[PDB]
Amino acid sequence: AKGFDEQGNQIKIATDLSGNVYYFDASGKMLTGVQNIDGKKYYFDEQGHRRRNYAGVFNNEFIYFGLDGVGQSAIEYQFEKGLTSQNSVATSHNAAKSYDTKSFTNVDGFLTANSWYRPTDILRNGTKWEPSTETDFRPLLMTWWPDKEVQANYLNYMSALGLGDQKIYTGASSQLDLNNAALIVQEAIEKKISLEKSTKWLDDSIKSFIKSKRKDIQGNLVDTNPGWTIDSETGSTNHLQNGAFIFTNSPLVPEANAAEGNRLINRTPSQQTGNHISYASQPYSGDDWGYELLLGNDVDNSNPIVQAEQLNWIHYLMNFGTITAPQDPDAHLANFDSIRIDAVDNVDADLLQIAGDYFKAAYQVGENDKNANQHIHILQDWSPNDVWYNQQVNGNSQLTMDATMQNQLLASLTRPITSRDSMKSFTKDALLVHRTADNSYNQAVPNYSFIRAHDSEVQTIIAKIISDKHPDLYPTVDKALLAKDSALYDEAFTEYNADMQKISSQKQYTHNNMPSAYAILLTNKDTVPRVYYGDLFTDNGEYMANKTPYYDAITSLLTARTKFVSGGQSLSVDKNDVLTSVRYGKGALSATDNGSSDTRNQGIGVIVSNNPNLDLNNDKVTLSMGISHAHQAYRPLLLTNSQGIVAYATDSEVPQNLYKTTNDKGELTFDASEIKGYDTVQTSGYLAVWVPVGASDEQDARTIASTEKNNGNSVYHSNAALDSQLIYEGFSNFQTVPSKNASADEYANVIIAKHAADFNKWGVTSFQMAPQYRSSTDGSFLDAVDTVQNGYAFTDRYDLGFNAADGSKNPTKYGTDEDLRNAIKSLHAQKTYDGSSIQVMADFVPDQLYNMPLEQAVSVIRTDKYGVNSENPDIQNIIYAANIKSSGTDYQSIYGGKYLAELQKNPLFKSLFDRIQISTKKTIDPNTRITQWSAKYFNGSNIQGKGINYVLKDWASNKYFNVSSNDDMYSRLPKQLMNQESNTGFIVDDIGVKYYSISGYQAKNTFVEDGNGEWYYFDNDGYMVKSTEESGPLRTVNASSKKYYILPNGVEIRNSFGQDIQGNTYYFDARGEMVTSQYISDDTQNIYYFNNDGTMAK
Ligand SMILES: OC[C@H]1O[C@@](CO)(O[C@H]2O[C@H](CO)[C@@H](O)[C@H](O)[C@H]2O)[C@@H](O)[C@@H]1O
Ligand SMILES: [Ca+2]
Repeated sequence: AKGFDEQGNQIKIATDLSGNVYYFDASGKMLTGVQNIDGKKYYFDEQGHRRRNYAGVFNNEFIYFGLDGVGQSAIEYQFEKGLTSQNSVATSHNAAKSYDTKSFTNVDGFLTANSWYRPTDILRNGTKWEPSTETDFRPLLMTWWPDKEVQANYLNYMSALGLGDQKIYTGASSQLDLNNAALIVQEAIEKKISLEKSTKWLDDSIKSFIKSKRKDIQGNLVDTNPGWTIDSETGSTNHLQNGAFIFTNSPLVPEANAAEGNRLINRTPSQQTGNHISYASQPYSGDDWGYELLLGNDVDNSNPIVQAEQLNWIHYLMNFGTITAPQDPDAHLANFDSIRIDAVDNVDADLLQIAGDYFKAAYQVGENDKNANQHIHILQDWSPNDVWYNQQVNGNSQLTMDATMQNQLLASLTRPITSRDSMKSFTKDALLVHRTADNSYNQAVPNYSFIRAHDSEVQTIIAKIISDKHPDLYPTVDKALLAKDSALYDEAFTEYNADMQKISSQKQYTHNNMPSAYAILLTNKDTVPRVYYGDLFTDNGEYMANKTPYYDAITSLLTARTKFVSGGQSLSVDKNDVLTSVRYGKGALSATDNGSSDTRNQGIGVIVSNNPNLDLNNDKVTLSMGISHAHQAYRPLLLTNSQGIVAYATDSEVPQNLYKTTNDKGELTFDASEIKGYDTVQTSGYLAVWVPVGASDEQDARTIASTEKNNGNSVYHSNAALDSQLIYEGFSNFQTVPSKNASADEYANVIIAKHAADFNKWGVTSFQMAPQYRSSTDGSFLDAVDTVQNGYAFTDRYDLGFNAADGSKNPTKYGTDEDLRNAIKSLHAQKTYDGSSIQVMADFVPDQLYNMPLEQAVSVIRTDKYGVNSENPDIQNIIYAANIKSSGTDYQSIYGGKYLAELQKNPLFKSLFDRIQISTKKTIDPNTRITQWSAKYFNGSNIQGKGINYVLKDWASNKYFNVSSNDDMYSRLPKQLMNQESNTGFIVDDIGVKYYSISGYQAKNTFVEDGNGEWYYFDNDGYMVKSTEESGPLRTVNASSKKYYILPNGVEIRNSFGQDIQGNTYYFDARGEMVTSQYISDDTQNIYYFNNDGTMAK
């Protein structure tokens, strides 16, 4: 393949479309082998290509062709020969006062880049060496660095702050110059310190140096110290916070090691046993979407001491009043009643049983409906299989969510017209509870159903808006949940709120048909509905301060549910796709049922279409109420017209003409004159609700719980009593956060108390409050940004808003502990239809803790959210300074495990404590108290961006510095810092080459990278490994089965092809290791295959 130029076809510096560099001799023949061009040697393979990073003997010359494609003599040493002493006049002075904990700021003995130490003397005001006081600490990085590049970067950085030599240093620069320039930098530092009377400025500029960034040869900002930033913590992205560590044991860090057979990750309901078990049958799915590492620092709920602490916590919540306000004689009225188990799919399912046991023990919930229905818990179980795990395995100790209902309501009603399912879908088979002919009790699986929630169908709508406005910063919805700038939310919200006010056909972001959905939800049989604050009030702004467009319609339904909704049910959808849901009224379970005395004035009927151009065209819609409703007058509760939805609240508000009367089969019959298609803010399609005329004020459709003893597996039973319950989720993420000096009546828990009667009027029986735990403000996630401190991101699980130490009121987002106790008392003081108090639900959040105050050394592996090793070589059981230890002066320390001694002694709890837990196969363990959270109680954590090499360590010895131990497994301090002889560099010897780190220690059994960039290895004897003629270049070095290619000068080549003296070719990856049974892509798009042997294919 000759090479011709455009102007003329000459060959005598030729290129190719791939980049391959041919050079043809005079007259057009390509050359191969070793060639000399302009006094440089260049290697051309047998294909003709000029090649870079290629090593081999050619004509009895070992030549390494570098990135240039230019030969270097492998025999000649490529390192600087000579040592350099690290002892100077000042090292006697800068040496540590003492070589122990008292003179070094440290992490479990280990050191980090932000370690400060106490020298024996201070250069006071840069002019006189004085003995250092106790407080005369200086940053380690002022006098010591882990290698020359960091020292160099440090020198230039300090100089750029006016504290230095205005000239440029690099790892190329000499060891002795860097040391002398450091001293000049030290004078300037110390003069600044005398002037300011402070080192905060210095701490600030050392901290900011570490994370500093740099322009490079390419011209883009890199990290100046990659090993000390998140940049170095690379692995899988599949975790909400872009990475995750698993804590693992290691002899270097004895106190962070967990016991044997703890840290059982992924014990989700489906996989509690250790293996998936589909509990689901023919129509239903048995999938599990769970995973152990969700957010923040992951509590290990497979540890039995932790499990007991989870119990302890539930007891504390259920007795929060009596515990926190003993002097108060009404303390017993300020206790939580129920729990919401949170992130069920992200914790050991053993907790679901721990909790079920507790309520059987404390409140005897197992004996009947009356007791069971007095404490209604709910699971946050998203996975399809959990519904059936809950039933078969877990009794029904907590209520499962009906997600088939939620998704159907969303797909058939809320979507835009393009995306929307048919109303027929409501009669389908995959639905959890068949309602076409629901005519029994105690058959359905007990469940709560809802449409939206603080998280579900809210925070993701907001995040989509942020992402669509700033794709460059946040390109997905999951990544937008990490947005922290209050400006970004305000902006998104003015859009969100504006969209909600728009007609349905122009609703670009927010849900359609919300009242229509709520009409079906609130009139459905066999479920406990949950209402989201944000469907009555706006998701943002002040608590209960602004109504949505749906408030009238939804509140109308909510009160109407109280009066009319009872009895059997039937759903239909006529030829026109118009849904008709009917409740027959109490005492009547079918359309052919004559009923009781209660039936006549009860039993609602609902009409829903989802088609904005519904044109009946001589067809009729029919509401078959019962034969128990024949010849009966009916009147509307809700109706849609072009202005919106009308809500009639009494018989007398209805104009007489709108009344209409059933025929003899109890059928209502609607014309095209009545039902048509619409497009408003609140309805695309039609909506109507009809109630029977003549109901009384006394009338209440609900039913009292049975006292009869239940000998069943399930705690709850889907019947009339249970359908009489309703849950109201009483909060939003984006409620405005009462500012520091907010007046007392902004706080949501005060507002709650005021409006207590309103919730009772709506039929609320279980008030689901927000989590009450004081929030982090670190913005590591949505829940923890300061403009939404919702309480799912906390450090102290026992602190629900206590006053400060000085006795100043110091609230949470929602109010003080006082204000909470009162909120509970107000709700408790309200009494529902059966005379009993409105329940108050605690958010039980066992999964994680955010934002802990103290560091601890731990061993880590880089993984994804499921726990799967991301297989980063440099993050395999390494040591990390993790923020993972609680203060030990927090409320955890007071109340942690406090009641376990008390609870064991109780006879009623014997079952609970004696119970063998499924995943642990051991019982719960209440004999240890948890007053300080430590790393040993955590499965792992999200990546904290400290850096891999944040924990300091000597490259030559390859051990970690440790100031608290003298054990050999750690390196002792740098010889310079303890005023001993210390030299650094490569030193050639009659036997071979040794190397001493900047710390003064000998390289033994390690790889070492030169300042020039070449790697070298040092054997057990402390000598460089180097191939000889007797021993070829292809070599194992460390009993690892890993072959490297080491030239005669000791250079261990990387990202490079190497040769046998025989003629075979091998490729050595980024880590210098030989490649085997694989294809290699070249920069110029050439492909090479390497066999299992490691040889290149041909
Ligand atoms: O919020 C994101 C994600 O987490 C889930 C897990 O069930 O929500 C629960 O757990 C989170 C951390 O505790 C909280 O943000 C959230 O408020 C809580 O409901 C999912 O609902 C959600 O997809
Ligand atoms: Ca977990």
